[PDB]
Amino acid sequence: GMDERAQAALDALLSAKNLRDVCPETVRRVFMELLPRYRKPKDAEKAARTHLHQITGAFMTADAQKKARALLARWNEGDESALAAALSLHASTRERLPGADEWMRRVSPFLGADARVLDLACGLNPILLGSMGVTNALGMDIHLGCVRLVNETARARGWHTRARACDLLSEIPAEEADAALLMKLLPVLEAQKTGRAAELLASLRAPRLVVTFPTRTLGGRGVGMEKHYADWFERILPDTLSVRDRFTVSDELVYLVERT
Amino acid sequence: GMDERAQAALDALLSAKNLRDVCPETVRRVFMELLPRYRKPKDAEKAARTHLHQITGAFMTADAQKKARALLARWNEGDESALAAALSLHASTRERLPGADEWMRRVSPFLGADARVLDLACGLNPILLGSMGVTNALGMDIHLGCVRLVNETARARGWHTRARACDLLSEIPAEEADAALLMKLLPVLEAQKTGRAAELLASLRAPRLVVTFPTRTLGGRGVGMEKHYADWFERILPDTLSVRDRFTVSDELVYLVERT
Ligand SMILES: Nc1ncnc2c1ncn2[C@@H]1O[C@H](CSCC[C@H](N)C(=O)O)[C@@H](O)[C@H]1O
Ligand SMILES: Nc1ncnc2c1ncn2[C@@H]1O[C@H](CSCC[C@H](N)C(=O)O)[C@@H](O)[C@H]1O
Repeated sequence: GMDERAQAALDALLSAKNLRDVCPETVRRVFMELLPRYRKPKDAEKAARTHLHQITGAFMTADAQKKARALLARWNEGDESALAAALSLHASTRERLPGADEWMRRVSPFLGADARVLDLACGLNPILLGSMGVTNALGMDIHLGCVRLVNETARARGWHTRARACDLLSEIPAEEADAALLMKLLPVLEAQKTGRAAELLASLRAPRLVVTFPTRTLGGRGVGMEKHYADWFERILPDTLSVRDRFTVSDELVYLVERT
Repeated sequence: GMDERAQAALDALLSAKNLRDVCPETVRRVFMELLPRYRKPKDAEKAARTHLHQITGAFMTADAQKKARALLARWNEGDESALAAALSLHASTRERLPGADEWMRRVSPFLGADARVLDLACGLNPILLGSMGVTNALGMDIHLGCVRLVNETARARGWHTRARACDLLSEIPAEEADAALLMKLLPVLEAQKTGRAAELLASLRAPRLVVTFPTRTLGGRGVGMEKHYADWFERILPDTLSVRDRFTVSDELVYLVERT
């Protein structure tokens, strides 16, 4: 069985306001992976909180989610167009908003007309996509707040797009699709389990993949993250896959990848 | 002069709740660096918001700051010891809490007894330090919320420690000290201006430096960030400085650096 003081620490994690919208099985998995590394379960709890913030919490806060909820409601009015204002509330979509036009111009012909699109670790990106005519996507994420907002917005707009819970460390999505998006995802997945990026890429049942990385440059060249991600990606990419194209849009390094 | 629509976009940034505690000169500098790269000043505004979130906002939210305020008040009662609970509210200090004992055991003999310590881009770290007997530090940061909390806590505890506003892209701190801490700082500084890390290290007026990097590992080895930071650091380190020691504590790669 489980130690009682360990369960109290896990309980503090599971009842935390900040984690209320993370998949509980993910919270538990992270904590149990860390629990054998600290003598004090309260130290495992702090370590799990940090881990969970790094992999999902930092992109969107708890009350910015209710704020995003109310903004997207004003967008379906068709007056406000605070659609930009809502998508600005998740760190990964706000990063993409200023280059979104360039991004769709350069990526959408790869996806194909009316493609069935899987958006893996989707955050709020399926709302951005859907606004730009890509309305047949299936998002998935461990952040049930993201999932909920996507489904609500899609049903209100008449999109076929939907989202569902998914922890990519314990599930390789089995859906069929024309394309899958792995945007700003592989580094944080590989941080959670060595080899997991290559295992995911080799097993997805979509012939075209869009894989992207953040270039954490902000006017200076930084420590060279873009080249480091590129080298790593080219080294782990399964031999069954081939890069069709590479380019950088608004501090996002984008790869168009084809199944050979 | 400045374009009026550009100033309206800057004004939206300067009046934003999320930025209310960032140094205004820093907000303006970031926006003016980006303003010549977008045709629409509202796109420069979104880009500046993203930049500013990456360099300072993501570590601590706006209301977690009032929460930290109320927790630290209960700690000076000497009953609650929610000191751990407050320091858990800034991402960089919560990362360090579980290894803090190991961290002080391994770093403090380098600082020296009753050292005068500069804490550059200090976040809430001077409160963590001060609790552990390092009570003569001068923190500095662009986050005036951090600065305010540090000064309030220090005066209530009787510490000599203080903090002040400082933008490390436009100022090389001129203070004299026994040691300076550059913790989880050089990558984000170098992302803002190429060469700025080496210029800062070569000009600080302290004979001992503690320089640290996040190892963004979470159970998997990720893309190899630790080795990448190590290689970069060894390449940019000014020849007037020498690494005395290196070790990793709680996903922080730590260098003890001596002026030769
Ligand atoms: N193990 C995991 N399984 C599923 N999603 C995960 C995950 N680890 C992190 N995530 C999700 O990965 C996302 C990283 S931010 C990238 C979001 C989106 N692809 C975009 O580019 O806009 C977060 O939404 C987080 O919830
Ligand atoms: N140009 C700049 N000048 C001063 N501080 C900066 C800065 N860019 C980012 N920062 C600060 O750098 C910090 C990075 S988080 C690291 C905080 C602290 N050293 C610790 O390890 O706990 C944030 O507090 C942010 O406010």
